[PDB]
Amino acid sequence: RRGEAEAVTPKIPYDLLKKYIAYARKNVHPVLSREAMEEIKRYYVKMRKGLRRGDEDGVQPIPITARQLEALIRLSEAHARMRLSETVTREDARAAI
Amino acid sequence: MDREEMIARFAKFLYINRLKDLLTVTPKRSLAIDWAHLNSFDPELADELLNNPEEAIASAEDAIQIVLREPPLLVEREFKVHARFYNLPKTLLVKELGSEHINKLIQVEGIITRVSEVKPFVEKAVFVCRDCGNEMVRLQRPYENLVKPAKCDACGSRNIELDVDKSRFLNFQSFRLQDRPESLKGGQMPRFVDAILLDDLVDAALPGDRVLVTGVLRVILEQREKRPIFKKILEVNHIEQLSKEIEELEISPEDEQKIRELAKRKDIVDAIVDSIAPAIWGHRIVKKGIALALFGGVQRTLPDGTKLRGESHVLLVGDPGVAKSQLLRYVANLAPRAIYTSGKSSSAAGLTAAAVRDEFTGSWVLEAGVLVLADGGFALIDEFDKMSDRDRSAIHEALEQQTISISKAGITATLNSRTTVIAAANPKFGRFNRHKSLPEQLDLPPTLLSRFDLIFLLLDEPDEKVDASIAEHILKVRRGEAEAVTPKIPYDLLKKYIAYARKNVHPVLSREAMEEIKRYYVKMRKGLRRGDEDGVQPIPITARQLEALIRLSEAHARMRLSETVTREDARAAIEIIEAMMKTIAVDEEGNLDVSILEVGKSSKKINKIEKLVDIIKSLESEGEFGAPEEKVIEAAKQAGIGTKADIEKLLNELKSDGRVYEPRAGFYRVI
Repeated sequence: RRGEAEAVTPKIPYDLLKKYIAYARKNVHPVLSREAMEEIKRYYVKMRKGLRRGDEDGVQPIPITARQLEALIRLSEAHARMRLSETVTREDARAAI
Repeated sequence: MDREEMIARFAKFLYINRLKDLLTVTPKRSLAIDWAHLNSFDPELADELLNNPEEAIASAEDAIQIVLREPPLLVEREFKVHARFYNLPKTLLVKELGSEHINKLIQVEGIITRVSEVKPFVEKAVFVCRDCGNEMVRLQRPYENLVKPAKCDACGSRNIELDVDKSRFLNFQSFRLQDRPESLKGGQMPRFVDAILLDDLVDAALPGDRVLVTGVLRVILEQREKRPIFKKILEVNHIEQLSKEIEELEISPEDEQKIRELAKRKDIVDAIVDSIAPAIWGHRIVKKGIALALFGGVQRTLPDGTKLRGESHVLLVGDPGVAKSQLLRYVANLAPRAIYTSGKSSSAAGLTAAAVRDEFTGSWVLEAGVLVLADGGFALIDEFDKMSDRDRSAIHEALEQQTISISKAGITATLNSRTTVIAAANPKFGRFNRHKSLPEQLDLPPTLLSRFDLIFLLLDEPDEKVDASIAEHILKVRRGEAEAVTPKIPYDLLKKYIAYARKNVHPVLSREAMEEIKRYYVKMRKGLRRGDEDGVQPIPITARQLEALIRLSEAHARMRLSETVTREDARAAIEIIEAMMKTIAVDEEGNLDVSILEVGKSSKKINKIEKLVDIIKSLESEGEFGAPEEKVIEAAKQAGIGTKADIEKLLNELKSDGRVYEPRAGFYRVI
């Protein structure tokens, strides 16, 4: 309310980030790598070894399913789109975990 | 224009033996003039017939009457014979039909969905009046309304009435033509055109039958603002059936050598299973049964009065939350004449046929459902448990007798339902339970479940085992790489492969395959152990399942383009049946056909003697309301029926059907 620049002015301008969104979706596209898919294998099997049977009661829904995996690899390419590095990595997929 | 010139050109054109054979028969009142003979005589006469269709048809009306009164050919009784055009140069479709073809002669292919009954109709309506001898002539259309003079033309006596003596009366029948499902790609909706049938065109075909019509696209109700010419009318001139090869697929002789090359190719059975839906990983037993349902067996005909079916209906029960429809969507892209619908098909007829009310005419109109339009093909239905009450009654006749018999006021039909049904029904609960039977977790009736040949339990992985680990690696390749989602046989080539086998290949069982099926049947029937007395006895295998084993054996020989069924096709069909009979239709260790009655035989032996000890305590009357519920459960635990749980769960299904009701808390009596 008082108008300090440290609490109001961001790091990059709003017009620069608005051009950063439309430009990143056109040219660069994240593709899957070998080291990034291995990190998703350790997270998926850990969430449903016994925690699958513990969560459901026979008719209760599963915490993580094949449709839930589509929500993870979409966020894996989402974290790499902010970097625009065109490849996903193990630390990039870990940010999606 | 040139209406008088078209009379002299049609008189010179009027082939002669067809007109000479027309006068010998009395009910036939129409000559079928081909368009190729019209183009050879005068192409400008055929060009004028298209732009002005009404005056050129009427020019064909009177010119055939001069030929009927010719000095070579003279008949004293000269009835107005209609002219019929056989094959127009352009064959239109319903989806490509537009407003340019109004008042234009067109040839539209399609399939009948709606039908109406025979009803009279006045063509030339003359009107007489009382207290005056004046008359007036008025012509009317079946789509147009009956016109009425408000007053008389002579004096205006306000006594205008229709006289039926001098009026010309014709027959009327309105049907609806929709797009064919084999010519409609997925993602498109079929359009509808409401047509009419006049005096000779009445009762030309049935609903669910594909016809090729040639007619003048008339129009009606051109209100200025009240209504924007919403109604269109195809005044059908000549009708025929387009099932003449045109309906068949476009199988090329270059591709026919590629089809026979797949038969010589090793592991073609393994190649077809991998080609059918390679995007979804796993379910190879389900993929084999779907491939065995995509092909069929030979429909053998018996002189006793029935016909052996060759359709292998497969219902995919599965689980809610697993894919369950990508197998339905890829097969509907692959199977010929496939109509991918849901359980709620958003129609008044549904999956079966029904008689509905028409908005164009107040008469009753019979609508053909999904199981009628897909005749000779496939009807892939999703959410099969949520199905209508009228559809639940006619689903038994449509899957055994392949007919849908619906009776209405003046409407009676026996429309054929020879459709291989690949259905999918979600369970009513949250997930499938292995400790309960299959029809106890399904909304379908028990008699409907026995109609299907193969049932597959598409259950997810119960733990994070090695099956779930390699299911992850294929999905990363599918989404991120898209390199192992291509099939060994492409979709257009495999679609030509299935239709070539179902049309040409008709295998026959051999003596080695007959010995393998007979040995497996007597081995399973001898496996029953007589462990129960004074009750209903379990049966290991029903002879209805023996007919399903023959249909799966002939589909395996049709899968690799073989004209004979060896014992390898028999042993493959037994292993699919034995894998099917172990997941579903299984009492505790006895593989019992529980599908025929929705309950086990041990469950019937439990429930019958539970009501028996409920009856003998009701006459003894230990409680005030006969037999107490507390007294009947401790004697059941004494007799060995079970604990306090399973008898309590046995009595709620007793009052739901009316076997053993409960008067109050702690009391239970039988009816």
